[PDB]
Amino acid sequence: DPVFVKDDDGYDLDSFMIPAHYKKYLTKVLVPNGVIKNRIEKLARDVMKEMGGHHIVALCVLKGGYKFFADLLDYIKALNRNSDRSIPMTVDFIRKVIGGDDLSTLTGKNVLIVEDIIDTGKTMQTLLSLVRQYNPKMVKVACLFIKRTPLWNGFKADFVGFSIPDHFVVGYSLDYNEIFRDLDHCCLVNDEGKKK
Amino acid sequence: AFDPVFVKDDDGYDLDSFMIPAHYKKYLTKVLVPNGVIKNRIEKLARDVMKEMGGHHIVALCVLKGGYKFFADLLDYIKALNRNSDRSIPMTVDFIRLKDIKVIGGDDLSTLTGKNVLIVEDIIDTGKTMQTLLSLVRQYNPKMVKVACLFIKRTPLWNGFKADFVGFSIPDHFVVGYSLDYNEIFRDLDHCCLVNDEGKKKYKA
Repeated sequence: DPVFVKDDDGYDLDSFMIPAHYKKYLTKVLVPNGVIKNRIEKLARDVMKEMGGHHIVALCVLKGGYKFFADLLDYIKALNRNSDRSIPMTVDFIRKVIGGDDLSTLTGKNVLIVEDIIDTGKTMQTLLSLVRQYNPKMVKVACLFIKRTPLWNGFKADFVGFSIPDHFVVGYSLDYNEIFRDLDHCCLVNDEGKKK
Repeated sequence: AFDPVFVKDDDGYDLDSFMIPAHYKKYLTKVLVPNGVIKNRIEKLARDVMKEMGGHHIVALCVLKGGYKFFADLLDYIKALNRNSDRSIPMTVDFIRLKDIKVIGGDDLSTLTGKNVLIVEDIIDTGKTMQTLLSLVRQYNPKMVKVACLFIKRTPLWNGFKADFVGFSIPDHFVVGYSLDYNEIFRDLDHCCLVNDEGKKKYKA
């Protein structure tokens, strides 16, 4: 079960380390880097408890969100090397696979579809359908954030970090732009910053 | 800017949200503040400290109440900033115990004159200790006296003392984890948590 970030839940800009020039473009901090890190650690723990019995192949959906992947994989790897028996762990990236083809390599394996933010479910549901055609041992979906969109027209994921309100978020590496490249915390944007 | 992060009475996280050793969960109800938020805040407090006192010799007076995790962390962040600045300043560490009152280290209250002294404590509840120390340090005319603290509890027993650099404002519930002493029973606990009636029963004596 995800961490529930309430609508008006959040933090002041001066509460944590944020570079001075970004402050002009931000409303508040939703989730600090440290909470993200801590939650990703548990997600990784949850993944290994459920999938760690067999070869895991992580499929990262490239949306311009490298930071979550890096941290998630790191904790997965750390748990893999700290467990008594080591397990094969393959990581591929989807745009079509960058690795990658054929997807026949997915058969008999434990597949983890990794997305950093789920908005509608569309992108995920397509891959869920796609990978199931290749008969994997199991399919699970990992995600840092799910936006509580009223228009949530999809599924509930297996491993989810935070449940957040349907606002535009930047920081960490969530924003596809490289304009908040130095912002480590998940922050929602004001009117001046949403330009863009 | 210096205002502490407010942790509302009903704020917190489920015990399954983060990584907690399985045996501890019996004695806990909720996570109040996760290790990562604590660290993030401490980092800001260090910047704050340095913004105000980084101009001259800092003596950090650490008040002996159980562990020293907070002191060590705060100072490590401060030390990092002191290396990466144009003019590095001297820094001294001293431990202090209330009774009354004697300084453990190279300094004495009397040798604090002309220095930026930072009084560091884990948690302020009543505010009595800090006020006493503030008055003790001020007698020896230091360049400045500032008070840094990780937590402040909201209690009607609070004396009105306002510390300079406080991390979190927390409810009047007894908390364990991170640096908070529980007679070292929650020594492998990284997150600040609330103890249940069963856990409080396990503390005695």
